[PDB]
Amino acid sequence: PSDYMPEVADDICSLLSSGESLLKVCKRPGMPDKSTVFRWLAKHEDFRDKYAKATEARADSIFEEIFEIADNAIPDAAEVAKARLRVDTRKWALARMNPRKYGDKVTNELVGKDGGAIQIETSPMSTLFG
Amino acid sequence: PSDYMPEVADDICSLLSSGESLLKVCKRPGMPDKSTVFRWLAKHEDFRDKYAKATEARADSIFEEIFEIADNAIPDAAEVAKARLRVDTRKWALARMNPRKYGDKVTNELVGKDGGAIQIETS
Amino acid sequence: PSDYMPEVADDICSLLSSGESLLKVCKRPGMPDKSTVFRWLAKHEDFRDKYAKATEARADSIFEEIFEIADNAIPDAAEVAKARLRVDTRKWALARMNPRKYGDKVTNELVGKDGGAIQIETSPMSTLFG
Amino acid sequence: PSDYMPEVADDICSLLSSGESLLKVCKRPGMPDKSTVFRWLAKHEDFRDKYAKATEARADSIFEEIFEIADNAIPDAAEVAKARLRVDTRKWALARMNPRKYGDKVTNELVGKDGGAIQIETS
Amino acid sequence: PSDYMPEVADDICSLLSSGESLLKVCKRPGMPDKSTVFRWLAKHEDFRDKYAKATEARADSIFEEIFEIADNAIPDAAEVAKARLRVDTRKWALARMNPRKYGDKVTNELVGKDGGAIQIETS
Amino acid sequence: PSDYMPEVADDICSLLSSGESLLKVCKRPGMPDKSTVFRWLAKHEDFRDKYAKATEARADSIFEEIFEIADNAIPDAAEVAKARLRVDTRKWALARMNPRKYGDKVTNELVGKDGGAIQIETSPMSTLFG
Amino acid sequence: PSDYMPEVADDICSLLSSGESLLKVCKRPGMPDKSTVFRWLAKHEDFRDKYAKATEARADSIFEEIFEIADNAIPDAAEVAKARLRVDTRKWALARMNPRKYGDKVTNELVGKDGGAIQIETSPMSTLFG
Amino acid sequence: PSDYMPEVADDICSLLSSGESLLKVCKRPGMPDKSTVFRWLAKHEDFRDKYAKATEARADSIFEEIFEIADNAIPDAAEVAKARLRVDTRKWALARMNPRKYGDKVTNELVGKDGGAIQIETS
Repeated sequence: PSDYMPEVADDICSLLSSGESLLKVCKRPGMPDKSTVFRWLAKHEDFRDKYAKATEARADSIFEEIFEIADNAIPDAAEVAKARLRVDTRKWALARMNPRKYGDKVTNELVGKDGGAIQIETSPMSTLFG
Repeated sequence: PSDYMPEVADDICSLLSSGESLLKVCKRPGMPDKSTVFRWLAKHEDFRDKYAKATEARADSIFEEIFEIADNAIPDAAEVAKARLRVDTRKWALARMNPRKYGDKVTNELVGKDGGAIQIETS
Repeated sequence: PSDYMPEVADDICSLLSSGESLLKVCKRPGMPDKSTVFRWLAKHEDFRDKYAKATEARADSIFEEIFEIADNAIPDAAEVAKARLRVDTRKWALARMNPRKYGDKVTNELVGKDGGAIQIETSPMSTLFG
Repeated sequence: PSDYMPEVADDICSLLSSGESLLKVCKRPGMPDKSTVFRWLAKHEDFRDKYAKATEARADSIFEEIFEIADNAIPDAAEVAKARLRVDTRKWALARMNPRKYGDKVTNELVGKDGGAIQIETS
Repeated sequence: PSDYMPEVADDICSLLSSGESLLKVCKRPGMPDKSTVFRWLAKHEDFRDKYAKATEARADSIFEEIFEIADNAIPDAAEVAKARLRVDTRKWALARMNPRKYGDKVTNELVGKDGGAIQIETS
Repeated sequence: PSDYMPEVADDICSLLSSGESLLKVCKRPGMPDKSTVFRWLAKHEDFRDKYAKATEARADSIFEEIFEIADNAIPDAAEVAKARLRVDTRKWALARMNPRKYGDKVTNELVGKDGGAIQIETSPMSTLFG
Repeated sequence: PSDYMPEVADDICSLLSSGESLLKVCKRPGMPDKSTVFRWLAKHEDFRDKYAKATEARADSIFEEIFEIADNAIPDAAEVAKARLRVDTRKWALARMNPRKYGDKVTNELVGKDGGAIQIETSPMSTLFG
Repeated sequence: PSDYMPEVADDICSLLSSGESLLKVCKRPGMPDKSTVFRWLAKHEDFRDKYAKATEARADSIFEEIFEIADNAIPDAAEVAKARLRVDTRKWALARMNPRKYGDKVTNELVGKDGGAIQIETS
């Protein structure tokens, strides 16, 4: 399939929403190849918007998936290393798929010199940086 | 079972709050599947909330679980590596389940050049 | 035990204070299971407050414990890896139990361009971000 | 082929936007070599642009590729290490190809001493 | 021995200030156990202080200890891994025992877009 | 060659631009040694300026090179470790060669206490830090 | 030796200045033990001041030492791991000995939303945080 | 040779600027030892300067050296580990020899809650 086909695009969105990766989806019977999918995305805002929703759902599905990949790893050196790579890749991807939900979380307690107030001295510009 | 139904959603929340994973909960007869639970959440704001609170409850259980996974790890190379992966995955997840509680904690002492005041020039 | 029992809750607080993990405590003769303990916490502020104090004490006990886990590790590859995992888990947990005491500590010396003053240029909003 | 030529540059961009690496593109008959493509970019601002957009398109393809590299890794120690290197190199590159999209994501809750207000003294 | 007693607390502090760990100190006859020492600290502010200063003193001893652990490590794989764990645990602990002295040290050169001034818009 | 030779310097710039490292370039027939090259750089602004342009081009060439080093690694423990070291060294170097393009990229969502506004309390100086 | 002995303290400062660790110094013929040295430091400002200068010199000596430890490592798995531990320990220590010189160095290019200006909205306090 | 002497100090600087390490320089006949060179630096501000510039020059040589250490590493496990240590030690050192040039480089896009403006309340 090369021409944009909304029915097919909708199926792609459903499968992605469940956590399946695009390349895996594109290997299913009668699916377009990845390049085609990206071309459809480029030219059809309806698909782009639905794909965005699917990406968010995909992230939530994968968030559950990572526990399973770790917990069920075969206790063999190489298989555990592979499970780790699969989990690490998903962790990294999740933060990009939904930064607000899955990005890193830090609380910074900001203090100044010797645990007192933060000391700031303001001065006139001393060079032309404007 | 795909039609949104309170009570069932109230049941899921209770199951989660008691430490049970969403995966396992949805494997129970009569339970909506994973994708259905999400769809619900998305189209229902009252569920999004009650589920978020169960999520924090669940995180409190997982926090205690990591101690057990580490301490009871089988002292064989691959099993220790697996235990480490299980713990690392949980640590990462906890921060996302309750960021205020389980996020990273840093105290930054902010000083200026040579330990003097922070020097700022403004235009 | 399912109904809230203050005597039992007090014992839990004492054991936790000494550094024992909740799951370990809950395996002792006649203790409630972890789920039960969390339910008690949810519904009884007296217990929640005492549990909070115990958590702080638990953290101080574990802070001493980590040196022992490292120092006494059996010099065998897998046992050292296990000791490391046990220590790493405690280090991570301690920062969450008492962030002010056990969180990371950084001193940031803040300087500007070429080691001079920090250069700031303020402008009127150029878009509606209010 | 060293003289700057649009259309050819438009072709390169299309090839990139479809997932193909610059290396491979330049290995095609009639294609300028790597160094020539750059020289072009430098001395032509309209090309710098159209190529940057193809670069973002390419990054979107690579993003999906990392899932496959990880999931289909051969379960042998060296092959898993190689897969990890291929994935790590792509993750690092993606952040540079489209920083807004693939850069690191952090939420910093900024508080002051003991969780109170941030205390500042100014001269 | 559970009742708070100065002099004994003054003794503990001295023992700590000389490099001895709290664990070892409490293993001495007549010494309160670990939990008792804490309880004291909590309900006595004058002890919390004198103990904090001994803690900084102890950290200064541990700082020198890490050099020895590393340099004298037995050149066998597991023993080196153990030495590394002992050193890493001490490095982490030192930062918490005296944050001003043993915390991480970073100098951040703060600049704006393209190395120009930091651009701020305010409402 | 010890005396500054613009023809030779130009060749150095071309080779570097293509991604070759300076030490490798300096091992080619009739090239100056690295020390000589650095001396030329110190004393000739024409060369320094051209070398700066070459460094930027060198970085773009290496950015393509790293995929190849990873993808073509021999699946043998030591060779993969070597490929990793070669890639890691290039990644680190690229950020120094062109910081704006190849430095780390982070988006920081800045919030305050409990996810509300960032709370700032300003006070008069309480010590002489001016 | 238990009583403070300036001659001995001066020697300690010289040896430390050259890069030797305190515990190693204290194992030399006729040197005080580490505990004694720390007690002397606590009670004698003259020694404390000279020790501070020695610490700075010690750091500069170690900074040269780390290249040698790495470069001369025996190419055996365990010996290389030991060399790494020795170097890593020194790197960490150097930043504490002289934070200004040996601390981490970062240049942060600060930009705002979409690479434009940093957008700040100021509001009246909405809670009593003063 | 312990008495401060210009010309000799000018020679050291030249030796350093040409890539030679201080260790090696001081191993040359007639050269002051390591400790003497420092003492000089401390009690002479004009030397501190000329030496700092040689240090930056030296760093530029080491920068190129890391490429060679990595690329020419012997493909045996321990030798690759050693090469990695040699490279890592140099990377760390470079940042301290010339922080402006070889320090870490980060671009931080600073935004507020939900990607809106950064919200600040002041007292």
